[PDB]
Amino acid sequence: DGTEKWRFKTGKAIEASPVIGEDGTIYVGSNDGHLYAINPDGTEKWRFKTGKAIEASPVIGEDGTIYVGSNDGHLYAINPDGTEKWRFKTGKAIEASPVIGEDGTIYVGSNDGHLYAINPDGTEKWRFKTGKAIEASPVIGEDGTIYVGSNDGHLYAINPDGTEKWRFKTGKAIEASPVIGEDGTIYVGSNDGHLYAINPDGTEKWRFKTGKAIEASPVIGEDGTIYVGSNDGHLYAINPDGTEKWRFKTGKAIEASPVIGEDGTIYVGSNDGHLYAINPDGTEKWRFKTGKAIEASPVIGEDGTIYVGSNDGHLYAINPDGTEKWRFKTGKAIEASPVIGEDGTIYVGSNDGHLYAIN
Repeated sequence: DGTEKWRFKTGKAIEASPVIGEDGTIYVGSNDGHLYAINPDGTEKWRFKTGKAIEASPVIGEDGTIYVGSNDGHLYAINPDGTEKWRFKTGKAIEASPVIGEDGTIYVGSNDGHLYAINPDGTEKWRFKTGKAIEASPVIGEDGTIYVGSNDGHLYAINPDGTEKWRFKTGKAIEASPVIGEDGTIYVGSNDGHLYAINPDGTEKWRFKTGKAIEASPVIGEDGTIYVGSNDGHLYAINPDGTEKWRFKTGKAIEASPVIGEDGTIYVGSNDGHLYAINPDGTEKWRFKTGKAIEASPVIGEDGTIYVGSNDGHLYAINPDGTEKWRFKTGKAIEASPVIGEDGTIYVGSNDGHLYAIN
């Protein structure tokens, strides 16, 4: 209903979305360097200290282990009771969340340029060198291939044994994770402005040009359309053959991935401050104005409500017809997408340092 259930103070901005465990514990990292475990009633279950800001969401393993990277260069494995299971050193900040494979191997990139594969027990299975920082999470395909983009401009396909399957060159840094279609095509945007479709064997299927960097991952619709925002301000809908189905203009860069509602409507925030709802045919269904850039993807609740945070400090709940359900004020920009619990509580961190639980 938009009323505050509780808030929880950390010392510094919360940059990434919280994550909810099976028992309802809410886990969130802070720029104060700690991983917090918060009980559903808003009291601290425990905290865990790292040396520098935690930039990305924690990830929970099937056994309840919570993994989190830090700007201090380590990947931490934390037991459900908040004690350290192990910590794994890389040379530089770990910017993105790790991902866990079917055999338990934990993969994560570092600003030291390497993709690390870490065994469940914390020993190194292998590392794979790229030239420059790895800014986004790796993605595991159906045969266990690990795909990761690098600031060296290449998308790498790594075999489970750590050997290179292939690498695909783009001209500029790849900032977001790739996305694999049902037929195995790998889609990835680049700061060179193009969306690339890469065949399973590493050859280019096609490329689609936008004017400016593509900051966020593409999203594939049920009929195979590939949607991607660009810093040129447009949302593009690309057919599986690489031709443009349509483009939709916003005034400013689109920094986050779009999301598709149950009826096919495509929702995207823009740095022009609006949340746009776009019909499958490319026409505007409506737009909703916030005061400042919307930096993260909208989230759709079970009843169709669209939630979005803004740099104006508010969390907005928007009805499917584009009218405001409510808004909720925090003191500073909300950088990451909110997360909805099973009872409908909406959780979101703010640059004011607090994690908010909103009814």
